[PDB]
Amino acid sequence: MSPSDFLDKLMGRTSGYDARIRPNFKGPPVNVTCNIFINSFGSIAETTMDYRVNIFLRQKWNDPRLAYSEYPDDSLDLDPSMLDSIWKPDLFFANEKGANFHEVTTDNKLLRIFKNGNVLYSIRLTLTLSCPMDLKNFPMDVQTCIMQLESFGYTMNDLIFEWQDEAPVQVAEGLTLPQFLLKEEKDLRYCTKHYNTGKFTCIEVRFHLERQMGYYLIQMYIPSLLIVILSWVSFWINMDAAPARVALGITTVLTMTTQSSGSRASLPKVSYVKAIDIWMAVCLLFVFSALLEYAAVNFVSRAGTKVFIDRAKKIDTISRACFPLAFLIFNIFYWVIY
Amino acid sequence: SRSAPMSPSDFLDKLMGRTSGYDARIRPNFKGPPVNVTCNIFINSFGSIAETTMDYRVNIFLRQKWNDPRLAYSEYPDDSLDLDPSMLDSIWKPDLFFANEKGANFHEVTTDNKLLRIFKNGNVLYSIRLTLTLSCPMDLKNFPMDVQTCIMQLESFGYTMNDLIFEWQDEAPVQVAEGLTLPQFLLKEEKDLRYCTKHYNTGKFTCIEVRFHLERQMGYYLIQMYIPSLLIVILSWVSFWINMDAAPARVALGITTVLTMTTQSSGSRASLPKVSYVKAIDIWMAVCLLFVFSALLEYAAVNFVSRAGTKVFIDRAKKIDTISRACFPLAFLIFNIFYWVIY
Amino acid sequence: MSPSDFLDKLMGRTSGYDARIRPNFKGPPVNVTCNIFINSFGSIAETTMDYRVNIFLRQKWNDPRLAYSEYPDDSLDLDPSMLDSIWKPDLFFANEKGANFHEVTTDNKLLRIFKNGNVLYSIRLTLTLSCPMDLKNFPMDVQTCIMQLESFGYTMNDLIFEWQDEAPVQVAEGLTLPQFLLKEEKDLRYCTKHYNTGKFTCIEVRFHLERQMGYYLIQMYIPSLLIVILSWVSFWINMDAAPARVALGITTVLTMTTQSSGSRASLPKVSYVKAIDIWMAVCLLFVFSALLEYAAVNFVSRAGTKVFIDRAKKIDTISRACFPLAFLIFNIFYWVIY
Amino acid sequence: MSPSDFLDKLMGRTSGYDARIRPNFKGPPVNVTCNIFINSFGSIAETTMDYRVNIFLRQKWNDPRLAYSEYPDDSLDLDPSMLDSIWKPDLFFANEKGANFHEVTTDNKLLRIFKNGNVLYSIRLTLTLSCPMDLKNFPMDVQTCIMQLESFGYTMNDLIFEWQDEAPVQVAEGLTLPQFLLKEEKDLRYCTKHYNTGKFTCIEVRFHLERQMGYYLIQMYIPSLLIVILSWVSFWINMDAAPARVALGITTVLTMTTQSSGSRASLPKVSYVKAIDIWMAVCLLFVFSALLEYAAVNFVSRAGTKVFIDRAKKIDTISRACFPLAFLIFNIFYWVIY
Amino acid sequence: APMSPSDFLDKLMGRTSGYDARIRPNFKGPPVNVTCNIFINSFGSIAETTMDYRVNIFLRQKWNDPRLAYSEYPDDSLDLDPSMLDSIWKPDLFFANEKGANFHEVTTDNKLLRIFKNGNVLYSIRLTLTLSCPMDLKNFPMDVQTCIMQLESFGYTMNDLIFEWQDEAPVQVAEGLTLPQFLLKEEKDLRYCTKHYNTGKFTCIEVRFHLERQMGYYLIQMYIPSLLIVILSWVSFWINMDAAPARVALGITTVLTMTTQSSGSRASLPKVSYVKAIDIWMAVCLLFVFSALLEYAAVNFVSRAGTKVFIDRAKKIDTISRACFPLAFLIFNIFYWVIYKIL
Ligand SMILES: C[C@H]1[C@H]2C(=O)N(C)c3ccncc3[C@H]2CN1S(=O)(=O)c1ccc2c(c1)OCO2
Ligand SMILES: C[C@H]1[C@H]2C(=O)N(C)c3ccncc3[C@H]2CN1S(=O)(=O)c1ccc2c(c1)OCO2
Ligand SMILES: C[C@H]1[C@H]2C(=O)N(C)c3ccncc3[C@H]2CN1S(=O)(=O)c1ccc2c(c1)OCO2
Ligand SMILES: C[C@H]1[C@H]2C(=O)N(C)c3ccncc3[C@H]2CN1S(=O)(=O)c1ccc2c(c1)OCO2
Ligand SMILES: C[C@H]1[C@H]2C(=O)N(C)c3ccncc3[C@H]2CN1S(=O)(=O)c1ccc2c(c1)OCO2
Ligand SMILES: *[C@@H]1O[C@H](CO)[C@@H](O)[C@H](O)[C@H]1NC(C)=O
Ligand SMILES: [Zn+2]
Ligand SMILES: [Zn+2]
Ligand SMILES: [Zn+2]
Ligand SMILES: [Zn+2]
Ligand SMILES: [Zn+2]
Repeated sequence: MSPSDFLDKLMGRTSGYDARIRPNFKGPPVNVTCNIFINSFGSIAETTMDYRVNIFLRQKWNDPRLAYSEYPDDSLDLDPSMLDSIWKPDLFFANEKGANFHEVTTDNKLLRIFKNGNVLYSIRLTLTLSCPMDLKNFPMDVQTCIMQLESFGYTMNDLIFEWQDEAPVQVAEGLTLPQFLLKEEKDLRYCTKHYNTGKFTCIEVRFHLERQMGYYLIQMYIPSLLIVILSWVSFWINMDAAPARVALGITTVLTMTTQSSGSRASLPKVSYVKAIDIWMAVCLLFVFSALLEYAAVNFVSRAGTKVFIDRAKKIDTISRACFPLAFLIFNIFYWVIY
Repeated sequence: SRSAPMSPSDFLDKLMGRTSGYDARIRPNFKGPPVNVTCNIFINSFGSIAETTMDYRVNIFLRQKWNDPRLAYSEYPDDSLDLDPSMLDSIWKPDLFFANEKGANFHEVTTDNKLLRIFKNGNVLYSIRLTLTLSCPMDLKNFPMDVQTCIMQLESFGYTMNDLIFEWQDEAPVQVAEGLTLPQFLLKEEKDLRYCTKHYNTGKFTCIEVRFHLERQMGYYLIQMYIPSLLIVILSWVSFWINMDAAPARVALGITTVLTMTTQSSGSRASLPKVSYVKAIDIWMAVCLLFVFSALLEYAAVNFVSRAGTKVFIDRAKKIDTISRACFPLAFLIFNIFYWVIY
Repeated sequence: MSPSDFLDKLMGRTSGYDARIRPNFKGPPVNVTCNIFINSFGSIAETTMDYRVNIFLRQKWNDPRLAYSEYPDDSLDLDPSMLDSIWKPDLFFANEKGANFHEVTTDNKLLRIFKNGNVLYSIRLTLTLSCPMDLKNFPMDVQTCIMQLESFGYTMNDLIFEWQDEAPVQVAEGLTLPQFLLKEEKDLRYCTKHYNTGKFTCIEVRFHLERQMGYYLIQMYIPSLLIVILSWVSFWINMDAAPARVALGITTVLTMTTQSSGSRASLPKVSYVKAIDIWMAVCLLFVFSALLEYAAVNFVSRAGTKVFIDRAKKIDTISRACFPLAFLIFNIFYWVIY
Repeated sequence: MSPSDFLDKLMGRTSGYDARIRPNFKGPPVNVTCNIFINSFGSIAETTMDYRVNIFLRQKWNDPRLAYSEYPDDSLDLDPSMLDSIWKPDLFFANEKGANFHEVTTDNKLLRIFKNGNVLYSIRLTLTLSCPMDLKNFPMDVQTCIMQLESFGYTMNDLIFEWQDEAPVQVAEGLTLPQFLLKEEKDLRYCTKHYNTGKFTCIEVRFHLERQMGYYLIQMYIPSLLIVILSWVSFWINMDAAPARVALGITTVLTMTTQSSGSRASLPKVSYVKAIDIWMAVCLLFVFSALLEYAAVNFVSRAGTKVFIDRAKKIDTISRACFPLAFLIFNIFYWVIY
Repeated sequence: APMSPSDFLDKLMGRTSGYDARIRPNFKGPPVNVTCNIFINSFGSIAETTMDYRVNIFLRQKWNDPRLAYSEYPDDSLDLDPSMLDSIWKPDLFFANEKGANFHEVTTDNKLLRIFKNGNVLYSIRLTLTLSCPMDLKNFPMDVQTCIMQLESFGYTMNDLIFEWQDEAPVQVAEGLTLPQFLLKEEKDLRYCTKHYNTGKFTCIEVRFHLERQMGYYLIQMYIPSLLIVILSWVSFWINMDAAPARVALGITTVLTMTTQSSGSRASLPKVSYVKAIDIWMAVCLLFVFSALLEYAAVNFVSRAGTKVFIDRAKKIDTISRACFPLAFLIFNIFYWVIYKIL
């Protein structure tokens, strides 16, 4: 039988096929088995609280109307134009903020039918998905970004989604993220929705994204240690040199306030304390105390008498050992906690 | 003799297709009273609240319900039928648009995110997923302790009040997805519903409205704005414990604190529209500018009265600092009592 | 007569209507009467020199072919799908940089026909329109933004536009702009174009936008007075304290240069002097002179002799009264001029 | 003859017209005569190295099939819907980075046919065109931005483009650019392309854009003179005041480094020396030398002896006349060169 | 007389032709061999942050369709109107690493269709593609990147459809095409990327461009203005030791400038969590400036008492540091530049 004629009798003019009617229409729900191949994964944005992904979305279901016997082939690879002629699930991504198909140089779609009327339908999609983030432990945080596959119009009695048993979520080889590590384990679960319009099938995959620490040492943690260590050189400087010790005390405090506000500059304006906020606040005290240390040294040494110049002397020889020690004690706590 | 039921293909053809004689260019009860459309929205997502562009984004399911006697059926016992959304093009449906929408789009991946359900008696349920960007004019007088009312107007474009009328559902008109959070605001449980009925030179058009109340969260602004400003004001005070002879130290300390406080002040408006009125944060930064600027003028006085090295004036200058060490922290504490209690 | 049949005889299959032919085709030009309702007005950008608007564009003309007698109704509200079946003007916005229709949840269009064949056609549009700006007096400037309604293909002998006599441009109640005031008076005029392709109808509406001064006091003028007043505290400071007076003189000059460049930072790079440039330049002199004042005080007082220390003393006691006075004299001039 | 019937017989059902076949199909190439009206000209971006333009693109050619005798009119203004029914050139802009048609409120298109079968076809387009820039002399530079009109599918034997003899490129009256001057002279030339697919017609127009100098005096050149003049006030300051002269020397150098990096901040990261880079580098030396001048004054005056204090004195009295003179000598050279 | 074009197209691929574009050439036979070549019209928007790059190309595909062979004209080939492309079968080539792509439709579809006597097809289409290009920034800004471009079939397995590059001149680049940040190396690697998914084995061919980053900007913007801050730190040693505020201020300002200089060098880059060549330089430049201040901490501390022995002991340090630091920094640059230019 010619392909042209075969398609016409299976789903075309002479077929009597109606794509407005689901498989097993009077019967039980259609079982759609999903699996995704992740071609690309990125644009993870804390500010807009979302992430971008390029996938092949594979759907599999049975349509008895599409079973065939005219060829011995186990399956037939059909031109995707025929996808408009057949029924197919109305899968949408519940947490999608934006999405598009791919049409260059032709519709990036795949349609394969099997002797027994099983269908394989792969489509390439780019999705931007919302990923609400808890930044409590930033930048030693770990985020769980999700992806929900849902039916828009079919209730649970007509259409049901399910993940493949074997290898539901595959990721392209050598796929890397510059800020995060994509953990091998993906959680799969049901998100089944109940609205006033009914109960709708929904299945979910959770990606775990562990943020890489390295950049923040280079950009945030090391250049702050360097400002705290700079505040300590004041104690080896002569007490008579007020402008020098004060200027050194001021500059370190103002650098540490811009350093502090600059650490939140690529983040959403969440109204809770983050792990980086703690560090910058504690680093603000250790620098701000260094100036108050000189306020004390300058004030007790007002009169030039030997008793007070040596009393003021005592403070610096203690502070030279106390602050580096106290800061070392703080880092022991801080890093071990996180 | 219980014969087989009518095929769906044939049934759709007789109800709204070729053989039906249905005309979607004609409303239900066309010569009669207006069509009553009952609306309800499910808020899937709520965000991108922008002070600068004075708007906000939302992803919703917009449910519309009305009666079309033409679509009543008796061929199946089912209370309702879930139809393929392709059939939405074949039937009449309201021309609802969002009056305050700055941008809007449908969702087509992986298919049109639409729902069509018809009932025995010809009632229709029509749900469509939409992303809308809606204008929300903001009063920033009390920023950042402000509370905004963002609205959403559902309106007919072509049907006057005698042909088409909108109305909110009595039970649960506006539902919000579970665990939906906004990082900057709290979305208040109470939503006001009201009529926005428009009169233009083209006629009187139905319009119904929902008002969301968004209370801004204070926390970030303590961390970013209020605490780092207290810290600059407290820094200005360490000048008074410093020896009066050290002019460059006290002056530098006085200058640096004033310039930090001007960049601090301009940086607080940097993510806001250029409104031409005084905000609550402008007050705080202006008062914080005085308490730091006065600290330098305090030393101008100490340096000036102590010109000659005589005991009488060095002690006179001494008097000022021992007063200022207690006065400014006290005066600033008195200001915060007022400021915070007012807002 | 049934509506279905009536539409079919007026503009459909059996009608013989041809939308490729204008009304009164062999006769005089079609008179299109325009009016706009401004739903929204904003995104006024100095940098890109344009502004955004959301309008209902109402067009009215007569089509004798669409006259009817089958119903007593003065007019009929038709489904907008019928707009494709009828002729209608080819109005475009000559100064539009971008524009779009509105399709959610259906085409935001209105079609109303009258017994005598008059048509009312309202369409919702979002337009971004170019508005060239003169920034000479910024930020005490006032801009005139325009909007040109023009025919693309019809010459003046076939199609003519005209504003409504009564209430051509309506604005939504309580519509506010945060940076400007939209003046009640709108100028209407003809922009009739002559190209090598012919003479084409064009009508224009000019909006007057007066910029609100308030922000610029808060952000620009007050924080500059504050830097000029800071430069003056140098004169009450002891002349022996060189580092203090110099540092105070320097910091005020550098703050005043960043203050000056920061005032143009949200503007296009026009190559002419603006009113804010004058103020920042004069404010730069009054601060820069304060440092040159100390250069003089430090230089004439080189030797510690009584004659020169008192000579240097003379300068500051003059400068303490002269600069505040001279600056007050400048503001009298400056503000009264603008 | 009725218009409806006339269009049917000329290009419609009964016409036998086939728009897949060019005019004079077995004969010589079709001569398309182009001319553009520039409605708008802007968004000239150094960073992305391109510019935006809104034009009416007029094309003229002869189609013997479209000649008519049924009306006395020299030409007929047809509804643009008829453009789909007729053959027309496949002109594209070879250097277009993005482009769009205009559809509000209808397709901004014009179709006019003449007795002898000549066609006039005007279409409104917005084009973003690439304009590679030489920034050697920035900001006293002059750029040549081009626009190439090319056929995509027709080789030179089937289709040839050519500019109008009279007035090929017209510009709207009072069209201004805030950063540049658009020079009256436009060069026209042939860009005829040879690819492995064949030899394709291409014609070009070159615009000359001379950058306006004014902004850069206000923003860049004057505020740098002001920092260089500030460095010179150090020489009138007492040599004993080390912190004052040093602070004044430092602040001027750091301001001059941010001033230098801030001058390239709106430019692409080209790897060659620009005219503004020279000026900022020379301005960096004259300020940096002023501090090295004090290093010398402070170092030779170590011991308080009269011989060295006067030796150090000598340097400043020379530097007070030398640097302003040397800088004046530099500007003579610099400005006269450019 | 010859056959009319209208009739000829109708018999070859139109109504009367019986052609079915849903069936590939040699459908029951071996795979279709598609020979690709690209002309690069433009190459740019290379972004480190988003880790991708833009390109405008003519994508030429060549294959044989026996159904399209003709004898009615002597012409070796026929240039057909691209509307006829919808009437014929053609490969489903897509760019595997494309992040975004579009066709060009102004003023008409930028497409080319040419058929030959023997049924060979030439099909050129203009495309703009944004392609992902993962970058290794270890040696930035003396780095060299390899950006790729993968041509792949979406639906045809290797037994039905195979891609292959042209032997002669597969990738042509427009004359005088320049990139402002990089040099595009003449040598392009071609290779096979043949993919195996759970849906099957799909043809894929690849071209690798080599982009060498130009050094010049970074001298002007990054390396020279940092040498200038390190040289500024050295003028402290020629300054009198008694002038504490001057030497300290000079020591501080240089350190803070060098921290903003350091953070500003990463400001146009993605937040990679590894050490780059510019990070090394800024860190070493931070030490040479930070040591200069610690040098004065030592000079100020050993000279506490005004005695001749210690003032001369402190004196010794500066006369060593005046020769040591410029020497030590020169020794560092010898190492640094030779490492990143002798490798
Ligand atoms: C056959 C369809 C649908 C329909 O159009 N009709 C006329 C009937 C008739 C009798 N009983 C049920 C129906 C519905 C349900 N079936 S369906 O299960 O194939 C179907 C088809 C399309 C759907 C849908 C359900 O929900 C979302 O869109
Ligand atoms: C039946 C329609 C509309 C129409 O087309 N015709 C021919 C008539 C005839 C007689 N009387 C009224 C009409 C109008 C009104 N009706 S309608 O109520 O169904 C209708 C239909 C569509 C509409 C509309 C009103 O306003 C918005 O767009
Ligand atoms: C009847 C139309 C137009 C046309 O298409 N034809 C065939 C003829 C035939 C005879 N005489 C004139 C015409 C022209 C002019 N008229 S029209 O005035 O209705 C018209 C119709 C469409 C137009 C237009 C003018 O300007 C551009 O778009
Ligand atoms: C007549 C067309 C084109 C064609 O379709 N056929 C069938 C033939 C037949 C015989 N000889 C030549 C052709 C070609 C050439 N002509 S054409 O010159 O009008 C033409 C038409 C369209 C074209 C084109 C050339 O190149 C670009 O796209
Ligand atoms: C002829 C097509 C396709 C088809 O539609 N039918 C009906 C049959 C019948 C018998 N054997 C195979 C087929 C398949 C395969 N062939 S095809 O090689 O021309 C083809 C055509 C289109 C394709 C495709 C393969 O891969 C996906 O897109
Ligand atoms: C769907 O199919 C899987 C096997 O493919 C089966 O295990 C599962 O139970 C099915 N679910 C339903 C509701 O039929
Ligand atoms: Zn897990
Ligand atoms: Zn309320
Ligand atoms: Zn006026
Ligand atoms: Zn020239
Ligand atoms: Zn190679």
